[PDB]
Amino acid sequence: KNSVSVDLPGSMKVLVSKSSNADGKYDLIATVDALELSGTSDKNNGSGVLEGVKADASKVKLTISDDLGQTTLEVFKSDGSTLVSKKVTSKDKSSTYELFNEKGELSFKYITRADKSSTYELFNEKGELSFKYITRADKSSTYELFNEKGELSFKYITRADKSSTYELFNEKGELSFKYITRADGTRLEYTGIKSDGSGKAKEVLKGYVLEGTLTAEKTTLVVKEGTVTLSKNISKSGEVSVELNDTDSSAATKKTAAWNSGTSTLTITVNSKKTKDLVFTSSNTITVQQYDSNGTSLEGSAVEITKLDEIKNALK
Amino acid sequence: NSVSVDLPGSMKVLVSKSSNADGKYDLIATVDALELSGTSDKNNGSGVLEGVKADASKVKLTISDDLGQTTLEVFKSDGSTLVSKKVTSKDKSSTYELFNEKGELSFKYITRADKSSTYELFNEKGELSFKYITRADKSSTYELFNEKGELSFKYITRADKSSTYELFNEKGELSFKYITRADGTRLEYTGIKSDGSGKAKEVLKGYVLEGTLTAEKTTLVVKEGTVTLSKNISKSGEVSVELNDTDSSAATKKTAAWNSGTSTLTITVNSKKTKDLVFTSSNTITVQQYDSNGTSLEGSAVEITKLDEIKNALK
Repeated sequence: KNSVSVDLPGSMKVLVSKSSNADGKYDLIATVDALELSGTSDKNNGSGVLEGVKADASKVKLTISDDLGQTTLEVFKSDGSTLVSKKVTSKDKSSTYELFNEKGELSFKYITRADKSSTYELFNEKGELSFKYITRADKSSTYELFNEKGELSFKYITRADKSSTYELFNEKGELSFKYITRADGTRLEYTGIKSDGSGKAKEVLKGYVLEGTLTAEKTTLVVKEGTVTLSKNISKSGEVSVELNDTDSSAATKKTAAWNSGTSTLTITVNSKKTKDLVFTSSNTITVQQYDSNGTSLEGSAVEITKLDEIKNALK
Repeated sequence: NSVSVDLPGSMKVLVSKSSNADGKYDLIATVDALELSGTSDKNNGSGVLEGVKADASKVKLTISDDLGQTTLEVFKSDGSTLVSKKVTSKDKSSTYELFNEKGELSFKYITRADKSSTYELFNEKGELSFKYITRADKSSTYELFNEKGELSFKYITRADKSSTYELFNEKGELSFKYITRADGTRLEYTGIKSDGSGKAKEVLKGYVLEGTLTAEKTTLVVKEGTVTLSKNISKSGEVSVELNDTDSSAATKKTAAWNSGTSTLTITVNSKKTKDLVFTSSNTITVQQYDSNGTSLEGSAVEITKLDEIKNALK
C-alpha cells in the first residue's frame, strides 16, 4: 500500500511490507503471469521466497537470492516437487530456461550468455541431450547432433558469409569425414579420415577438381603430367603454397619452379629460362601467363584455367 | 576413331566406331583425371566404366540406357565396399551417399529440382536417426527419430519466422507443442494426453491467458467476480469468444453475443449494450463503450494490454 517496490533481475518487481506479519516477518508480494505470489522474509531488501498455487494446484515458486544477484522461477506439478519449468536470471542479463517432461526430466534448455551467444538444447523422449543449436555474436550458427554416449555425431556450422563446415564423427568419437563449402562455392571434401588425422582430399573448383591427401599438418593436392608433379598445399588456416618436382634428369627438359607467397605465383623454369607464371588467385582460380623467349617479360595476358587438362598442358 | 557424348553431372564419354573382340563397343571417360573404361552393346554412351586409383580404390561410372541418369561410385580396393555414391539426373537433381568404414550408409543428401533439399543421418544399426528438410516455400524441418522409427521431436521454422516445436513421449504420442507466431505471440500446450487434451497457455503482448486443450478446441479463460470470459481457438486458429455470469439478477447479470464476421463480443447488462470487445487479427483486444442507453458506440476503441484491463471490462 505504502509497501516498498524493489526492482529485481529479469525485469521483475517485488513489494515489501513496512509492517510485520503474524509470524514476525516482512510480507513479500509479486505477480508473475497473473498469479499473485506471496512469501515472508526476515529481510526487507526484496530477497526471499514467494509461492503461489494455480487453479490446477500447480505450485509456482520465485526465489530471490539474498543479495538480489539472481532470481529463480520454478513451476512444479501439484506435488510441489516435479518440475515443469525453471527460469534462472542474473542482473547481467544472462538467463537459463528449462522445460521438463512428464517425468520431471529435461525436454528443453535455453541459455543466453554474457558473450551474447544463445544456446538451445533439445532432448529426446528419454531426457537425453540430442541436439544443440547455438547462435553467436559473429553471426555463426552451429548445429550439433549427440548420440547416446553424449558425444558428437555431427557438427554443422554456417557463417554470415554463407560458407559452412560439416564434421562427421564415427562411433569412437573421431572425425571421419569433413566437407567445407567456401563463401565462393568452391569446396574441400575429406573422406576416410583416420585416427591419426590422415585421409583423402579433394578441392572442388569451378571446372575441375584437384585430388590428394590430408595429414595433420596440411592438405596437399597433386596434378601429374609426364614426370612432373605439381603440389598445392593448404594449411589449416587456408594459406595456399605451391611446389613442383620433375623426376626428369635431362637438363634441357627438366621443369623446376619457384613460389612467391607474397604474389601467390609459381614461376616455372626450363633450361635456365622462365617459361610461365601460374597465379593462384583469391577467387580460388588459377591463371597462366607465358614469358617471352628471353625469359624476362611476361607476354600477352594471363589466362584463367578452366579444366584439369589445361593445368596438365602447363606442366608439359 | 570414337564419338563424344555429353552426360548428366557435366561428364562426357567417348564411344568407339568399331567393335572389340567381344563384339561390343568401347567406352572411355575421364572423371577427375582418372581414365575410366568399359564396354557396351549400345553405342549411345550408356553403360558401365571403371578405373583404378594408385591405391587400388575403384571408381565406377554407370550411365543409364536412356542417358538420363549417371551413378558415380567410389569403392575400397575390394571393389565392393562403398565409400561414396553420387546419382545425378538429367534434372540436375542428385543424391549423395556417404558410407562408413564398414560400407554401411551413414548419411544421404538429396537436392531436388523442387529446389529443396533433404539430409538424412543413419545410426550404427542402419536406422534413420535425424532428418533436415528445406523447401521452396523456405520452411525448414528438423526431425529426430527413436528406436521404433517414430518421431522424438520435430521443429519447424517458416519463411515468416513462425515456428512449431513438437515433442513426443515414449509411446510416440504428442506430449508438448509450442507455437510461436510471426508477431511473437505464442501458444504452449503441455501435458498432452492420448486423446489430444492437455493444458494451454497463450502468451500475448502484455499478458498471458491460460486454459485447456481438447481435440475440439483450445479454451482460455479470464475470471472476474461471477463472470467467466472464454476465448476459444479452433485447430484452424479461428478465435470465438463466449461469456457466462453466475449472477442471477436481471439488473446486474452480464450476457454476451459473438459476431464472428467482426470478431466482436458485445456485452449486455439489464437489456442494454455496455461494451464491444474486439479480438483483432494482431492478437490484441480492444474495448469500446456504448452510450448511456446502450444505443450506439461512444468514443474510440482502446487497445487493452494488461490482464487487469480485461478484468475491468468484465466488472
